[PDB]
Amino acid sequence: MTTFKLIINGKTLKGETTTEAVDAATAEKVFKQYANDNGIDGEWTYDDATKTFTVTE
Repeated sequence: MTTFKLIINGKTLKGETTTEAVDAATAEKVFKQYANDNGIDGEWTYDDATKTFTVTE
């Protein structure tokens, strides 16, 4: 599977998290539910250099 990583540049949390998704098509569905729950609706960006969803709120 593709291990994606979501950064936490939000005003409620901070650090890093990982998961197990076949590709960004499923990684965002899991990372989005995580950020959407806490409240990280910053500006999402997917860095292809190392596959890592980067939001910032």
